[PDB]
Amino acid sequence: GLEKTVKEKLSFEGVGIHTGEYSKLIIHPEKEGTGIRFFKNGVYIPARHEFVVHTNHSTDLGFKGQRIKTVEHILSVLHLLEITNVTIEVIGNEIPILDGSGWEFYEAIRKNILNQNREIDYFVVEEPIIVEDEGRLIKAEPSDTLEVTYEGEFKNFLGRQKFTFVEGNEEEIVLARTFAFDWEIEHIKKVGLGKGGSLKNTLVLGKDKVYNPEGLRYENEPVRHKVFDLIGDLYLLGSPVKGKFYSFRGGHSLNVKLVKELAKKQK
Amino acid sequence: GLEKTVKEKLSFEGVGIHTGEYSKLIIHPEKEGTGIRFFKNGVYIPARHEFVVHTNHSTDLGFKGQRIKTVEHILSVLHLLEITNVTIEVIGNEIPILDGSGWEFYEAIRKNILNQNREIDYFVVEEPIIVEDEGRLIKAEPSDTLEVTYEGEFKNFLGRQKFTFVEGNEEEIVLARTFAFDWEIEHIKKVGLGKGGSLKNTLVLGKDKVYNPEGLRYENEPVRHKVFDLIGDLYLLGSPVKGKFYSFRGGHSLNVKLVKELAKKQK
Ligand SMILES: O=c1ccn([C@@H]2O[C@H](COP(=O)(O)OP(=O)(O)O)[C@@H](O)[C@H]2O)c(=O)[nH]1
Ligand SMILES: O=c1ccn([C@@H]2O[C@H](COP(=O)(O)OP(=O)(O)O)[C@@H](O)[C@H]2O)c(=O)[nH]1
Ligand SMILES: CCCCCCCCCCCCCCCC(=O)O
Ligand SMILES: CCCCCCCCCCCCCCCC(=O)O
Ligand SMILES: [Zn+2]
Ligand SMILES: [Zn+2]
Ligand SMILES: [Zn+2]
Ligand SMILES: [Zn+2]
Ligand SMILES: [Zn+2]
Ligand SMILES: [Zn+2]
Ligand SMILES: [Zn+2]
Ligand SMILES: [Zn+2]
Ligand SMILES: [Zn+2]
Repeated sequence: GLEKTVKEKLSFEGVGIHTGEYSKLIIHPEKEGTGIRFFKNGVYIPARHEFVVHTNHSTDLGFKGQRIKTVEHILSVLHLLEITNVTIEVIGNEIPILDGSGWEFYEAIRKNILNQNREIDYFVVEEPIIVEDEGRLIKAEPSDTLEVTYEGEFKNFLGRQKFTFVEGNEEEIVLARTFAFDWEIEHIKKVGLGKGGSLKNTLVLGKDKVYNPEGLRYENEPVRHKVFDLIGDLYLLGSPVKGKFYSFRGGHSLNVKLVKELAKKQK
Repeated sequence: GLEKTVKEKLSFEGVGIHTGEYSKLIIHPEKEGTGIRFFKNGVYIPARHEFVVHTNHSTDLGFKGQRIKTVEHILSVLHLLEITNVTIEVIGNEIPILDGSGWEFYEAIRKNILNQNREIDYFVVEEPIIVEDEGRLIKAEPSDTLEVTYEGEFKNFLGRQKFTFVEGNEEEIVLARTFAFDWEIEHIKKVGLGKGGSLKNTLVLGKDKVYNPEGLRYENEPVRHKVFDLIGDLYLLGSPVKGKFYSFRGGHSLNVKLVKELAKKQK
């Protein structure tokens, strides 16, 4: 595919799920070879793994004293639409969470794609690889297309579910929202996070209940979201990815570990 | 024969003979039933006659405001190798002319053919047909194989030459370059074309001289090229062709006229 950027500036604003603070984004067009990067207080933070600074409950990037929290959803949408050249100006310390999914980003960006004059230089998984961490495990192997499968094992009604994304099924994961269990809310809050969470941007699940009045968008909405999160984390490789991934109970922390592993293998 | 596509992306770049502009192609694999089509600025332009928009000095395709010039050489090579399913991404407004023949295309694609699971549904000439135009004439009649004969009558040393291609002799026409007579250079340039022509991609012939220091690749290189051009134009029928063709002084304009004639006869 050809490198892409946006036709014109696109902006989004709202509260950040973790900081509880208001913030805004302005996605700026860029020319071939630029890549995806953020801009905050006069500092450019490339959307690459070398700049990750936190992976608990979100993926945060930082550089020269400037940090930006929760870049996973905007990067996932960008990865899925294959937007390769843009500068994401950030007014705040975190990306707006919006409704908790990538729907708003997806719809806006989708109808503003501008093809450019350069073939995408995809990051291609050359050989099989596995990363583990106390039960959690992610596996990557060669593939002509981006295929991501996530298998979750929850200690609640969700039980054991798995979902597979394949190129062309973008619309099946871009509406899946971020979720949290009532029993982990005190922790998240205690550790300085989740200050902006609500039933309006987060799916709260109990041992056998769903607090959101609207319920689940899909019976397996949670693993679809995990797939969504992983697509965004994979974009930290620097360019659109081509490979087959299988994540069992993975999180941002393991996703990033896998990313640095693939990167290390100068792939 | 079975439908074919390429094993992996193949790319070519260089100047376009007419625009003088730089451009690049990326031939992408496609699955059974796809067909041959171009991709430019988010628009798919099928390699079919309905999309022809210009036939003077090259065959150009267009759709939804997106145009691509000089598709004859890449389509001819594709037709000859029987590549039936690919998307030709185009970065520019014209296919790179390269050395003026189909050699580079032929060599690369040839060693990257991927047979697929479907029998080719060839376009078969069912009944005799003739198209004329002030001296020029093309005749088509049934045949189990693709046989193309071109007879040229030049007002220079070339005189009257004819060449016949038959399945299996692909390598005899894929090196024949595009040619031009010095007395027509001012015209071509005057009408906005030929901006990228040079002795490096075009064979320039005089009333009795050959400007290229390397000379002709064959004493009848020009009619071999015409045969080459006609093979490419015939592919605009939508699928590999089976028929016996005889062209006397034909050009892209008449080739296309014949194509639309055969197509009209819902053949
Ligand atoms: O197979 C799985 C995958 C995730 N989770 C839970 O999903 C919630 C989300 O947090 P996680 O540890 O996955 O980190 P994140 O993706 O937010 O970085 C946590 O409470 C996990 O224990 C689970 O129970 N089973
Ligand atoms: O039997 C022939 C066939 C072609 N030509 C010349 O070949 C050159 C190529 O131009 P053409 O009209 O064939 O255009 P094209 O095939 O590029 O559409 C022109 O100068 C023609 O007059 C010729 O002299 N005798
Ligand atoms: C489980 C993984 C992570 C992402 C963090 C989700 C945000 C946690 C915030 C808890 C939301 C609680 C909903 C009620 C808030 C309110 O009524 O103000
Ligand atoms: C008839 C169809 C074709 C288009 C061919 C492109 C024309 C450009 C030719 C190259 C120009 C070379 C200039 C030098 C002239 C000379 O040495 O006589
Ligand atoms: Zn491409
Ligand atoms: Zn924590
Ligand atoms: Zn979490
Ligand atoms: Zn997250
Ligand atoms: Zn998320
Ligand atoms: Zn003309
Ligand atoms: Zn011509
Ligand atoms: Zn031509
Ligand atoms: Zn030609």
